[PDB]
Amino acid sequence: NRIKVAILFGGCSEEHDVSVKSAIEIAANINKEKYEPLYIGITKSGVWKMCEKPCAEWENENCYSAVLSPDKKMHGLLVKKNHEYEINHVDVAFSALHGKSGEDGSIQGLFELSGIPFVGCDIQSSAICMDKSLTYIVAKNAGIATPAFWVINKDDRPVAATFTYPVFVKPARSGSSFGVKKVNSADELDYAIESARQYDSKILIEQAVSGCEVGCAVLGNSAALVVGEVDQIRLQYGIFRIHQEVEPEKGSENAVITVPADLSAEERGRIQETVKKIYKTLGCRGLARVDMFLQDRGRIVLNEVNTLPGFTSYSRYPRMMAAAGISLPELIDRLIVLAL
Amino acid sequence: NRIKVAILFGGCSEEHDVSVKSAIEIAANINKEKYEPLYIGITKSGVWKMCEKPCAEWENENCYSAVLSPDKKMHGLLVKKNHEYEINHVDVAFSALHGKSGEDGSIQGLFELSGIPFVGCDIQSSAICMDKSLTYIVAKNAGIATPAFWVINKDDRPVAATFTYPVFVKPARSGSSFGVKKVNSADELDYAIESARQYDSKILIEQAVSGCEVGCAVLGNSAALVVGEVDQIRLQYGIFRIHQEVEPEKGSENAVITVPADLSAEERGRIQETVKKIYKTLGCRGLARVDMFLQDNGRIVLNEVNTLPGFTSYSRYPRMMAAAGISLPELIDRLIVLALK
Amino acid sequence: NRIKVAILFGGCSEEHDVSVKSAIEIAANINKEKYEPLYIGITKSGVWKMCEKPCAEWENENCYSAVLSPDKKMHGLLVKKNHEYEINHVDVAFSALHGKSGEDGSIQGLFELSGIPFVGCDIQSSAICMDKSLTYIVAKNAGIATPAFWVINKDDRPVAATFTYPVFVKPARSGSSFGVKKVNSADELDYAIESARQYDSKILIEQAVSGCEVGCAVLGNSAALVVGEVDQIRLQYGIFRIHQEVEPEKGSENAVITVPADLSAEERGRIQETVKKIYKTLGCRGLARVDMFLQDRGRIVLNEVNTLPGFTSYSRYPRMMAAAGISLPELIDRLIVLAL
Amino acid sequence: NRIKVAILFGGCSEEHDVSVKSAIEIAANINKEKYEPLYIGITKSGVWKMCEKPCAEWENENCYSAVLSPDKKMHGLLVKKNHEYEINHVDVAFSALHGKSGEDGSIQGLFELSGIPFVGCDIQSSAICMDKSLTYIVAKNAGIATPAFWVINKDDRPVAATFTYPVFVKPARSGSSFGVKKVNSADELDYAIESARQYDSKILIEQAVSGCEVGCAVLGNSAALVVGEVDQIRLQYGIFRIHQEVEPEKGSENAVITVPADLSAEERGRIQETVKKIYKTLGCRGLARVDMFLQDNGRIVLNEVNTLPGFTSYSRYPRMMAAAGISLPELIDRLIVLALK
Ligand SMILES: Nc1ncnc2c1ncn2[C@@H]1O[C@H](COP(=O)(O)OP(=O)(O)O)[C@@H](O)[C@H]1O
Ligand SMILES: Nc1ncnc2c1ncn2[C@@H]1O[C@H](COP(=O)(O)OP(=O)(O)O)[C@@H](O)[C@H]1O
Ligand SMILES: Nc1ncnc2c1ncn2[C@@H]1O[C@H](COP(=O)(O)OP(=O)(O)O)[C@@H](O)[C@H]1O
Ligand SMILES: Nc1ncnc2c1ncn2[C@@H]1O[C@H](COP(=O)(O)OP(=O)(O)O)[C@@H](O)[C@H]1O
Ligand SMILES: [Mg+2]
Ligand SMILES: [Mg+2]
Ligand SMILES: [Mg+2]
Ligand SMILES: [Mg+2]
Ligand SMILES: [Mg+2]
Ligand SMILES: [Mg+2]
Ligand SMILES: [Mg+2]
Ligand SMILES: [Mg+2]
Repeated sequence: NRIKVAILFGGCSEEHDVSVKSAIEIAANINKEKYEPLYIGITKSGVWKMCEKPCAEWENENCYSAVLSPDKKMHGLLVKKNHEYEINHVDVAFSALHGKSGEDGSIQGLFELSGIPFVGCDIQSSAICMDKSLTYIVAKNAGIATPAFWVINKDDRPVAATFTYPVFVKPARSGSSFGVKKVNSADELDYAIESARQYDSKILIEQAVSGCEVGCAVLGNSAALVVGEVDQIRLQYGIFRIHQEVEPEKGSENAVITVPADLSAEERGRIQETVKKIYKTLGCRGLARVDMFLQDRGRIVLNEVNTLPGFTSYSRYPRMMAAAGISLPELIDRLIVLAL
Repeated sequence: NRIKVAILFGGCSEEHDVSVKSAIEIAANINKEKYEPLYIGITKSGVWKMCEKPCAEWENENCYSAVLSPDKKMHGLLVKKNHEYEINHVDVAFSALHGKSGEDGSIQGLFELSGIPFVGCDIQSSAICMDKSLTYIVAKNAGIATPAFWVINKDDRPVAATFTYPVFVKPARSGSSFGVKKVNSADELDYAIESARQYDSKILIEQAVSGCEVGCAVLGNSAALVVGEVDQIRLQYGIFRIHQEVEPEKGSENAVITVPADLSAEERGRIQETVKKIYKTLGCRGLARVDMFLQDNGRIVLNEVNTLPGFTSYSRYPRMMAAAGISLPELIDRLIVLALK
Repeated sequence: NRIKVAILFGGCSEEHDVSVKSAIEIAANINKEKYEPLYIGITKSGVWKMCEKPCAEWENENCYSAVLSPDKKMHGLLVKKNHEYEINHVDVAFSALHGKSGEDGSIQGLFELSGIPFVGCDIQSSAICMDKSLTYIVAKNAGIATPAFWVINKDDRPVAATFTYPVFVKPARSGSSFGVKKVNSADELDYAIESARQYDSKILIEQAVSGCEVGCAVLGNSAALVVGEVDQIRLQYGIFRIHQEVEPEKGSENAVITVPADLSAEERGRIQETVKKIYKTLGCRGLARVDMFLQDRGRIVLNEVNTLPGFTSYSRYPRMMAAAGISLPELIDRLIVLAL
Repeated sequence: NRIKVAILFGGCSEEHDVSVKSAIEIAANINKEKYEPLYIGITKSGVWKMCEKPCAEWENENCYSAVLSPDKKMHGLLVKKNHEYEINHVDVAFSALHGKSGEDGSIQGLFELSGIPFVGCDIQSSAICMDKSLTYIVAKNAGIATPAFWVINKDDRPVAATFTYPVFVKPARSGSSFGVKKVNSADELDYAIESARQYDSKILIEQAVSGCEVGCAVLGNSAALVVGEVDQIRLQYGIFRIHQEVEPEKGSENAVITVPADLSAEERGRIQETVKKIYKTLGCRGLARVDMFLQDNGRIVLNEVNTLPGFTSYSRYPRMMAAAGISLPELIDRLIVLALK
């Protein structure tokens, strides 16, 4: 008897497509002798459908109305396959949504109502990692260095001449680099601010952090954390934004990612231990990808924490995992077992 | 039409009983000329049902298997009638659940997915106001004083002699004083940790904060805030735990509450302004009740923020609004309108 | 029946005198209705004596040979009051030694053999906090920023022209500022190195950390940490070295200490939480004073951790404690109760 | 005179029995022309006694209530004879205790206080080599590869499925394989955590490291190091746990050890050089046995460092020295002389 895994993807969110790709690789690797996956696509306009498999043409006549119910006795989906909505049991739920709806505690809220065990972070930790400002606040309180930043509310009007350049401008709650800009001088502050506001009514302005990006993929609950190899992004210019590029699977035009990171084993361990505390400080479980800056002084600053990280074929986390000897199938399985 | 309002109540939560009470009031005051209320009760064990009305024994052979769906096109409910689930449209959602599932962003999570407009706080402010230690961290970052506290997680075994008594022990994520206790001596610490551990695997030890409790009912969305009259609780011993008492509608045994509070007009306005700053700093909307301590030194310390406050007939929030001239029919309407904004 | 508290002081150590003063204030505050203190002075040459009370003239005809025994069934002292060594029971041991012999795990080793419960840090955490290098190594591994430093072994010969000034030079294992120097330029590197070597055959050279000194007094075991108010040392020049000054009780000539620190409540909380992790990373218990640097950027660097901190009347820790509402007597009592 | 040497053995430690064995050998090889040995046994329960000699049943109505005192003028022992404690001078101390109290800097702490010269490592290197996780942290900082591991403290409850098997479970601070176990499947994890938890409130989960165990006996103080022949252990299953086996003097059931190891002269020298770097990086002196893993890739990984290695008749350390031409009478003498340096 296969464990019935609802795998949610798509979503009403600008990262919709990254999500569809995350889902296409999960589908292609989960072990189907042990798991019976139910694919729940969420369209961009927020419509829920059960389909056959995730793909770029996932929306099709064969799909049908299927939601996750909040009701604990149903513990499952309400599906319309014939002329009638029927209840189908789910053993466990693995959402692959990214960003809005998916990592911001929203889907976690339904999982919680349903009583259906699920993969990864709970509500409050998804809400804390999603709002970058909220994440710096909890991170500072635990004693984790972070960028200096200013929250720009909807009605605010920062005066540009007051900052020191460069700066980064960005939505408080997006991902995949939607709305992010390196800002080099004052007359571009506004344009950047308005762009970040296409994605959230509240945006942040960060001091630039120097150095390079070092990431750490983490797996587990509180008592025992498994980390993959540390990765490193070096940028020839601009910012990291692989999913915004044309043909991302072909390699980035401005960024080079090395794994393991080209750093001693002492430096890499250090980055991992830092990632573990960030993770514990935020109250994460299951998985998250902890992204950091490694300054030339060698000190580690938090960048952000991505709780439901990309699983695309050119994604950071599965890659960090495979390099530590955990391939995707085994990854998927341990995540599901940790949910159970 | 009238605006269809789904009113959720009960819950898989220890504040279940306070919630049914909260819902009873709301059902008795909402204006049915303007609104068509749809009552969904959730059992203590997570089962959703549409009933005619909130009451002490609301589950009846009348009550509907009925869930609010996360689907945007459905924009409403899946209701079982004739053994088949069908779609019923809803205009706005007003959750009267309290605590677990209700103030911790769980319900808000489903409301967000559904696209139905809903009353009250979003998910992150609900999560931050629900975990008391999260609220202190965020209020502190914004300049609000808070009690000193210690997070005690599930497997911790703190030595009692470490603390300076008295101390308050409590769950991180509960309400209505479930699991709360003033502990005056180390030898009582263990008892209180275990009792709190019934409502959360995580629990707080707090510095006793001196003074009296002054609360403030807040209404509005970002900026335009209305406040009620400040209320004020004096205790003869123990802690405020009115919902836990014998027949609370008849009054408290150890607590007296005054509204407006017996403080100068300038002190009251100052508390209302502190209340306001806490509200914005936490990113609340719709409503909340901001509870504080006024110390002798005149310093205002955050106690906690109750994002979906009780609406029972002896509750603090409706009573503060009412003292400011907004009685329940109206508050309800302001809340729904705010959800519709 | 009073709890019999052996209070050890003095020691074969350059901080001997600070220790005697620490002891004179403990004696003047411990509650004698609850505790029956046994004063064990250790001379500078390492001779053990039981005396009447700690004082600058503690060594006197009335004292007599008294050691702590390693034997668990004795669980006490072997005292020679008459013509014979007799065994006297001890319920608990509070050592007030500082530095060598006392905070370096040495006295903790005897406590451990004896089975007599004792105040504060165990062996490995005293050994780790004592050797500043050892402390930076464990601290880096946990992800705690520290100064950049070089271990100068006995046989090494650093070449001065290679450093960037200023630097601090210091014994790997002393305290009270014995052997410490701010070094401003290269031709003073040696003189400083030789001076630090009067106190340890291994010395360290640290990059200067900018900003000011913020300290945090911590009390407790792992599960629950009580911290006093944060303190701040600002220096008009030179280094902090109050116990090296003439007439220290009269106030320092170069340093001003504020408590609570003149910083927001957010900044102070942050320093406290950082101190808690440093403490947990090092595996401390009972008490320690965690000293940090607060950089103008606002980031917190470790300076050192002092496990058996000064209790003199002008000492940092009791002061941080009293300011948080815990006066010395209550302090002493909770430390002893935590040992028990 | 002969040099008076206090020889401590037994201990309040689970390696108590291995220690008495270690002491038996030493008493049988020390040169009594040069040295006058003074045997202090410590019971399993912490009681100190002077006896005629180390043996399986060394406690006798002959054995002395006798402690090594921390006092510098006494420079030796307080010995009970005629019901009165008296001072006996000692020249040098050689502890043959193993593990708890013996390799964790406890005994070294008393030796430091006493000013008696003593054999072996100081307090901090003993503490760092005793807590395996401490050793990995310090070796790693110095560039030595180490196993990946997880610290599991007393109240932790790790989910087993998290790990990749096989995994090694063990106490942080023990020896002789007490509490160690190769766990090949998650369902065996719990058993192994609990069994390790008998010897330490803190325990380690380690990545299985592949290859064979290659060890190295080190002799000397800072710099001038002598090393024995590299030894090498091949296992047919399970783990090396010779002291735990039936009648180990007769050999192991699952383990074969070869010395010199069956590796090129260049690989052996390289391991000895790695051994040397580990020794200095940890600040050891006197002696230690540095145990490593040689992987197929030829990489050397630290297993652990045994600061006071066993001296039984089937022990690794004496045997490595002996293969290099230094037999026990001599090693003992080199150790004492080093303590006298
Ligand atoms: N403050 C910063 N300092 C340096 N680079 C930054 C900063 N903020 C953003 N970036 C760059 O922009 C990229 C993405 O922004 P990020 O904060 O990670 O948002 P998202 O969740 O959309 O990835 C980072 O990977 C990094 O290259
Ligand atoms: N730290 C504190 N100092 C003083 N009184 C406290 C403190 N914490 C709780 N109390 C008392 O206990 C009551 C209930 O605790 P509270 O923190 O408001 O949690 P909840 O009301 O959500 O259950 C308060 O109303 C007050 O009377
Ligand atoms: N690296 C450093 N950067 C700035 N000041 C330093 C540094 N190291 C030492 N100091 C100064 O010297 C004082 C004492 O040195 P410290 O490392 O604290 O040794 P001790 O244990 O003797 O106090 C500090 O209080 C500080 O003023
Ligand atoms: N991580 C590891 N990888 C491979 N084998 C191990 C590992 N840890 C322990 N072992 C095996 O278990 C034995 C005992 O564990 P060890 O770490 O040497 O502790 P101790 O010997 O102090 O009791 C080793 O000799 C080796 O056979
Ligand atoms: Mg992101
Ligand atoms: Mg990013
Ligand atoms: Mg509450
Ligand atoms: Mg309350
Ligand atoms: Mg010091
Ligand atoms: Mg200092
Ligand atoms: Mg060992
Ligand atoms: Mg071993």
